[PDB]
Amino acid sequence: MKITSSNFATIATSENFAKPKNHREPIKGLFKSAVEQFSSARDFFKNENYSKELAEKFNKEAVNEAVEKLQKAIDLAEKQG
Amino acid sequence: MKITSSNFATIATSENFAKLSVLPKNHREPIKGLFKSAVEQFSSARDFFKNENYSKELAEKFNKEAVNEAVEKLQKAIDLAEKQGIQF
Amino acid sequence: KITSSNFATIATSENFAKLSVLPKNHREPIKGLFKSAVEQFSSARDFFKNENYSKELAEKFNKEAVNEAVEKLQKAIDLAEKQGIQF
Amino acid sequence: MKITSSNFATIATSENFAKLSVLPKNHREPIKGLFKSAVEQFSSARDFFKNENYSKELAEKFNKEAVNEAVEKLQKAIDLAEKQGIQF
Repeated sequence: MKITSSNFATIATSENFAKPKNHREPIKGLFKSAVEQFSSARDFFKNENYSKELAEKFNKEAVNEAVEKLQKAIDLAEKQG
Repeated sequence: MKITSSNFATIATSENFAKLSVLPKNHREPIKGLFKSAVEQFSSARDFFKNENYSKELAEKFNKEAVNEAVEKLQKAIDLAEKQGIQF
Repeated sequence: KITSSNFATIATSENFAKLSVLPKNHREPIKGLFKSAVEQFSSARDFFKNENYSKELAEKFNKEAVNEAVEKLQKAIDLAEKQGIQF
Repeated sequence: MKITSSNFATIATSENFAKLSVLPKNHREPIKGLFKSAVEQFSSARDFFKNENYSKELAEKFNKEAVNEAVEKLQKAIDLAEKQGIQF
């Protein structure tokens, strides 16, 4: 399953999150950390100390990190089923 | 509304969390913190039944006490958001 | 023998704490009576500070609430002593 | 004045409760009532330890949580009295 900024909110779901410890706990933390970073990225547009250009640049770059993380977490869960 | 263990999960959803994002800062941030803390405490409480170092009675006791605390926090989050006009 | 003069000497936190060793059927009733007597005594003079009560009525209420609190404390102490509490 | 569990018994005194009598009428009994309620809640907070029907662990949790609430009550009472000019 590919992961983009646009499908992130429909793959990084509560249903998918609930779906072995040495794979459980890292992948969980990864999935979650992607959730917290994605949400803080969206809040850059609320920061009135950021220019429009800086907030867009930071948003895209942080969102990518949460996307690449979720891509990695899904890929690892899929190698383990 | 009255939060209970039975209706917690129908209310502590990602979509109702996102409803919070329209609020101002001194409201949005504490309400979101309480909401998120409740959700995460409720979820760790589910994990107790998978802890094989817990007896059946200790896991059930722990799960009830943690869910009760999580329910408290969600009730406060909902009450504070509704005072600000949020409709869940 | 409880009187209005010795009430404050006897109705102490220390004496109230002794009641915690009472068995349950006696404990909450005697604790409740002791505490109620203390609240009633302590608040007896409050009508003096209420501008809507004459001072003469305030003094009457003071003495009558005090008298009732003294009887209440006497009952609580007597019942506790019957269960072996030493004051 | 900042109330804590460690200084509660030092501030919640009969001499400080006595200062409340010079309070104006609409503030006096409300603030005295909060003050007395805090003192009662603090003072009885350890009652569950003497109660054979409560686990010692539950009694300790109830002790701390009753104390924390009593501290907040007293703090409110002191703050409201100070706003009316009471010097403790």
